Amino acid sequence: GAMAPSYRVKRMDIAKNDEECVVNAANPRGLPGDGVCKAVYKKWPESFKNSATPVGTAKTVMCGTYPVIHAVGPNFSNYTESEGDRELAAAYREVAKEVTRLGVNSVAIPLLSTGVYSGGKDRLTQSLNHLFTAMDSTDADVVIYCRDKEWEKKISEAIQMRT
Ligand SMILES: Cc1ccc(N)nc1
Repeated sequence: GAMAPSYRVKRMDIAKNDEECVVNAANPRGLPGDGVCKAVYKKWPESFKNSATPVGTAKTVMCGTYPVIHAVGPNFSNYTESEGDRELAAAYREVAKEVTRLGVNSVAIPLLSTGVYSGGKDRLTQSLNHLFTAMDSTDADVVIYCRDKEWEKKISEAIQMRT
C-alpha cells in the first residue's frame, strides 16, 4: 500500500504516466479503438493479446511486467441511462479488485464512458463518483488523467472537497 493513500489529477496523455499500472478505457473486443484506447495500444500493444472482455468487467494483461487493466465502460449510445449507470459502476468495482490483486502502490486511471462512449452527455461527476465508490477502500495512490483544462479544475475541486 501507499504510506498515505491519495487522489491526484493530471492533464496529460495517460501513456506518459508515472504509476505502477494503467487502466485502459477499452472496448469489449480488444480492438485498438480511439482516444485513451489508441494511446494505450501505441504504448503497450503486447497488452492487447486476449484482452477482449464484456461490458462492466476488467481484464489485466501484462506488457513485460507492467500491468494494463482493460476496463470496459458502457457506451451510453446503446444502454439506457439506468443500465449504463449500473455497468459503469461495475467496471470500476472490477478495476478495484484488479488493483488490489496486483499489489501495486499506484494506478493511472481515466474517467470511463466520458469520451466517445458518453452518448454526447457530460458524465464527469457520474464517472468520477463511481471511481471514488470503488477505489476509496483501496490503499493505492490513484492518479486520474484527463485532457480538458475545465475538467482538470472540476476533478481537482471534487478531490479537494472531500479532504
Ligand atoms: C482523457 C485522455 C485522453 C487521451 C489520453 N491519452 N489520456 C487521457
